[PDB]
Amino acid sequence: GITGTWYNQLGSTFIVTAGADGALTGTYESAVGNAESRYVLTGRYDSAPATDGSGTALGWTVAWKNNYRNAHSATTWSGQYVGGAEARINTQWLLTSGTTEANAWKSTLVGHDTFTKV
Amino acid sequence: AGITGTWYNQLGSTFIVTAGADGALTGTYESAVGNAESRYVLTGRYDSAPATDGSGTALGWTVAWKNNYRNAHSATTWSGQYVGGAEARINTQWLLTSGTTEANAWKSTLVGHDTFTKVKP
Amino acid sequence: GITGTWYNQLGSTFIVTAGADGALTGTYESAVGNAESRYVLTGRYDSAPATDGSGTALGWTVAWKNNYRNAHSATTWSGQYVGGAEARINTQWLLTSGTTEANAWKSTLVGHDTFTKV
Amino acid sequence: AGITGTWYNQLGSTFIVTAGADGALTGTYESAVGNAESRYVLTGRYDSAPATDGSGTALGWTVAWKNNYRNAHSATTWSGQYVGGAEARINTQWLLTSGTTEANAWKSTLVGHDTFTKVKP
Ligand SMILES: O=C(O)CCC[C@@H]1SC[C@@H]2NC(=O)N[C@@H]21
Ligand SMILES: O=C(O)CCC[C@@H]1SC[C@@H]2NC(=O)N[C@@H]21
Ligand SMILES: O=C(O)CCC[C@@H]1SC[C@@H]2NC(=O)N[C@@H]21
Ligand SMILES: O=C(O)CCC[C@@H]1SC[C@@H]2NC(=O)N[C@@H]21
Repeated sequence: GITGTWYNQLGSTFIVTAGADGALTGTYESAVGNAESRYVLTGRYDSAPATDGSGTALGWTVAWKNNYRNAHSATTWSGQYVGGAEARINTQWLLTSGTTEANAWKSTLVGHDTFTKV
Repeated sequence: AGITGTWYNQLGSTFIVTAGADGALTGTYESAVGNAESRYVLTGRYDSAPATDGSGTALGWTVAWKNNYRNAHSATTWSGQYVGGAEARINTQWLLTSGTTEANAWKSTLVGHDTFTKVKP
Repeated sequence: GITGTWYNQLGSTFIVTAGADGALTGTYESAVGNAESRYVLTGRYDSAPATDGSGTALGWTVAWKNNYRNAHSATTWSGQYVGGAEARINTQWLLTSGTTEANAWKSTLVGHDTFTKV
Repeated sequence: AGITGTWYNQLGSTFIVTAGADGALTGTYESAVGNAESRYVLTGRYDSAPATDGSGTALGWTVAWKNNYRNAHSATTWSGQYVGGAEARINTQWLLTSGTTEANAWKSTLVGHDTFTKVKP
């Protein structure tokens, strides 16, 4: 279910492969920010979720550096997968930028992305 | 190189990591607190080409709390930066999400911050 | 514009009064959690926003204690007001619970609420 | 009572506050960093009836960065707890939102954490 191509409210493209062992692998393409084309991503997820109606926790990282640019920063998405007729992945993220110790106080942005397969 | 090694945070948790030349991070994490025991696999990414100034190196990693002994049905992601030198440090802020029913979703995510100190290998 | 009765995706009721000086005052009633009836709230907002198309930053707090219960915790909402045909207040919150120093690591929840007048 | 007084965080910022018996917090804040100068009004709320155990006192306050000298078109909210005793502390986590256009909304909110130390009044 998790495996596939997903899109968030901003129009970004998330392409993941979920291994049976609990690994997440794929590429991420952002529709906004100091970025172009695809970026490697790696993460983990609960490969044995609860039997009740709970979602399956997951999380991945993306360092914003590839062959075209280096924004000198990383983003981590933490959230949960909810299956069904209209599957979705609701997350919250932390975008940290490399900074001098003097600007460390304003180095981390926080947001929330919702991904669907549409 | 700098990032690679054994680190510990203020909680007494252990962070063993290796930085690949492609910007990949792999290793194991051991939490001193929470519903967890033994080692859990971790995977992340970092800026393999930081600015040559006094800036830190942005990085991040995830850890799904499930191994061959326990499953907490949750995942934590650490987002922060590495700061080298004599006293190398990794200052991070994290998000720990628990799997929940639709009704309890609003209280599924905890937020915190850990500071890691590296041990002379 | 900010003044009025708002509702979030959870069904909670937010009733605010925005003073000309930049003060926020009102009551908050949550549809979920260890809470019942109304709770006092106080906050601040930019009473002189930018002339471009920017939203107006705002933020308020609610200690979860009233005549009926005391959940021993506080919530702060930080976000921005966007006027127009369909006004809304998009926010992100931090819910801190009073805890022993040993549980301090898991004392703060983080989320995001969207309020509309519907 | 405990909370009331002058406090400072690791950045060198000043936090003057008074705790009302109704659970209200009022005072002024002075930031050591950012687009700010002089004092800004603050308002918050706290648990005026904490648990008699070793628990902390939950509290929170907002500060819109606008006074008679500057307007940064932003607001910060601090959420945390007070911990009394010999060395009283206020450990918090904050959210600073900037007013932005619809297009830049995604990068409107910064997240951090401040620790406040009280000064013997
Ligand atoms: O400036 C950069 O480094 C690019 C930031 C991209 C960010 S990550 C969180 C948000 N979600 C998304 O799909 N794109 C933006
Ligand atoms: O899932 C659980 O119950 C274990 C949570 C462990 C958490 S992750 C953030 C925090 N840092 C750490 O070293 N340990 C705790
Ligand atoms: O258990 C409690 O203290 C009540 C928590 C209520 C929380 S505040 C963030 C979320 N938004 C809302 O409208 N209700 C919930
Ligand atoms: O709006 C601005 O540019 C000023 C931001 C000041 C921020 S609020 C969180 C942080 N703590 C503090 O004492 N100062 C900074």
